Amino acid sequence: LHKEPATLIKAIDGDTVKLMYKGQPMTFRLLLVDTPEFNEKYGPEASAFTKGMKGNAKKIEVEFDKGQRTDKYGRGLAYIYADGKMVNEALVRQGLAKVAYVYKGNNTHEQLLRKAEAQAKKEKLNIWS
Ligand SMILES: Cc1cn([C@H]2C[C@H](OP(=O)(O)O)[C@@H](COP(=O)(O)O)O2)c(=O)[nH]c1=O
Ligand SMILES: [Ca+2]
Repeated sequence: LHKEPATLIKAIDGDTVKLMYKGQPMTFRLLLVDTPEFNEKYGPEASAFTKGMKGNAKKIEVEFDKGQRTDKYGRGLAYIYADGKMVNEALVRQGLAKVAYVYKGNNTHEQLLRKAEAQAKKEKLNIWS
């Protein structure tokens, strides 16, 4: 896999971000993760965590996996990095998302994320509390 530049337009919630990608606006849904909806426990927390990338980071990059690049809603499907840190991984590590939506073909970072989830679970963090 390879990382490509993009520009943050708006972080929407915990696992959805709108980016300018090759000059066109696209809503990206983060691969392999599920944050609570905003109306559920830890939804607001995950939303603020991801939103914080606007203030807390400088360089945003997208990395597609080897399978489908768009979902049936027209959203991009990718791993998103902020100053080199994977947002997907960070959300799972903090117990703000669960590993989810795992499809063969788009699961390159599955084991990486499951490691993060196991730590967050052991610590009884947030979702796991
Ligand atoms: C992360 C991911 C989500 N999705 C789709 C399936 C879910 O739609 P359905 O329930 O209609 O199948 C939806 C979950 O998105 P949200 O978690 O953003 O609501 O996104 C994919 O199709 N592939 C993916 O890799
Ligand atoms: Ca969600």
